[PDB]
Amino acid sequence: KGVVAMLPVFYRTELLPWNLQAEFSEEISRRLHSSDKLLLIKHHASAGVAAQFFSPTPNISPELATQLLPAEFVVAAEILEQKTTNPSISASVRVRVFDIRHNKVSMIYQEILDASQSLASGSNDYHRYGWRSKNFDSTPMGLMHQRLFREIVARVEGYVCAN
Ligand code: NA
Repeated sequence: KGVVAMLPVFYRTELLPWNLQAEFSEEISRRLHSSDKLLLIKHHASAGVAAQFFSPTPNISPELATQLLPAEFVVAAEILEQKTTNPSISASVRVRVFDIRHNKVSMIYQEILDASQSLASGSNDYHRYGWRSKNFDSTPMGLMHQRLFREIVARVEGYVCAN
């Protein structure tokens, strides 16, 4: 199994009763944990150590990655946007994976993944049916999120295991 560290999800910016970054961090973390392809470590990386992996052009010395050891790979997912507009709700995430083996830091995967769902597909009462509630996964946002989280982890698994 590839040994991975997940950074808190990055989101640069509210009518939602929960924090989108917190949902995305937990839901991706739960799926990397459940993956039998990936061993998800617990780390305590500082704000600045995590943040460097989200710089558009990263510059990360080996010294600046040691807080993520003993992971071999660092998963850095950024929410670029979640928006509405057959009006729909959509979200876009930039996924990066870095290889931090061998006292080096290299970005081995970068891709923008996205998902969209018709707002008519279910209820948009995100206070009655918000994240964690039973029926969130039946709302347009929850359906969209579920597919996106599944794709994010499938891609991470593929690129980690390829390497
Ligand atoms: Na796992």
